[PDB]
Amino acid sequence: HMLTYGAPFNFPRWIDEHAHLLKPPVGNRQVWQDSDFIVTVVGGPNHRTDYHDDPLEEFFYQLRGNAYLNLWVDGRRERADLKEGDIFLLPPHVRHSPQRPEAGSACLVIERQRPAGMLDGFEWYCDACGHLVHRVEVQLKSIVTDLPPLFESFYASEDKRRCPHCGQVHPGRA
Amino acid sequence: HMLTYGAPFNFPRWIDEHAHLLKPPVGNRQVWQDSDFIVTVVGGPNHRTDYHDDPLEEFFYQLRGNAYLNLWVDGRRERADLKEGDIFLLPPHVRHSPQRPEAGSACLVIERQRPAGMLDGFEWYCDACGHLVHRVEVQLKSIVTDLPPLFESFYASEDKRRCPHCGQVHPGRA
Ligand SMILES: N=C(C(=O)O)/C(=C\C=C/O)C(=O)O
Ligand SMILES: N=C(C(=O)O)/C(=C\C=C/O)C(=O)O
Ligand SMILES: [Fe+2]
Ligand SMILES: [Fe+2]
Ligand SMILES: [Fe+2]
Ligand SMILES: [Fe+2]
Repeated sequence: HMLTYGAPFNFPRWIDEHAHLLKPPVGNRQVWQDSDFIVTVVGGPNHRTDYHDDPLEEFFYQLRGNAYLNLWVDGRRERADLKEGDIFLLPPHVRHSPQRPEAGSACLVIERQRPAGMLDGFEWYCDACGHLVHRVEVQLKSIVTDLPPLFESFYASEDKRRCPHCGQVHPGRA
Repeated sequence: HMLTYGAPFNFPRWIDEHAHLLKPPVGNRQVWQDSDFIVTVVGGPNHRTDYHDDPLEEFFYQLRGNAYLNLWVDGRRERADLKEGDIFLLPPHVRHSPQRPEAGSACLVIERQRPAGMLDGFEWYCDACGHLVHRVEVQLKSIVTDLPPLFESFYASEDKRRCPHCGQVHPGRA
């Protein structure tokens, strides 16, 4: 019986201290390692084109600045704003694409470790017809070791970007 | 695919609005119902004598005011302060007794639904010899429907309060 994750510590100060990691190139920072609760602060600017299909819930608390989530709810493209001060609970499998335009912003995001055999999805959809263009499923163990080469190989492949329904080649990075 | 838990909403304002529930007699308020993430704000004043043995992690973010956790770490009685602004990740099964002396305080506490057969513990220890006095295990489904009658029946029973090791009868409520 030990405090495997250390003592309590001041959160605004920790965010301040890691501001240089809460901006490009990265923009993520996991707070504690090897815990069941995956607790992360997400900065900005970042925009992305992928949608996440998380088989478990995600919790958001927009501490500083504003962000928004592009979503598919009920087959329609829908946007949930994370204004500063907002909290939000995302149910499993709602496809979501976080957009974080502001520098200096910071969002508490809490998730759980996925059990073996429970897989995450990353999807791109066609700007033109809305059809699914590409999905990869991954056994997520480390958000920053598993995810870059996924996105990267979608961007690298016109065939992965080619819409099966209208032939439009998804743009890729932006 | 729907936002089963609604849209994002301003958290400081929600805390303000429910301040009358974040004070005795209760002092708890779960944010969303029937979710895997059990997300709750805990107010004050509250003191309590029981220790919780949670088979899963708990996450704390002391948003307003100050609190502390009485703990058993490594067999010794240890205190972790939750100063305002502190966050903290508690590993499974560390016994903890939250003390919340300040009125107006507010602590984000996040836990997961326990699977069937994974049981919570509530323990009292002897002021005089430190030995365990009483433990109840419960299949926790609702923090406010399962817990009061537990504590209440410990307070009601001198035999449950009687230390098996030194005979001292635990004081009960305070
Ligand atoms: N919602 C997520 C996620 O990846 O699951 C996130 C980015 C990474 C860290 O949580 C974000 O930008 O909000
Ligand atoms: N740590 C808990 C818990 O019961 O598990 C809590 C009280 C109730 C709601 O979380 C608290 O006062 O901090
Ligand atoms: Fe996600
Ligand atoms: Fe298309
Ligand atoms: Fe607890
Ligand atoms: Fe005793």
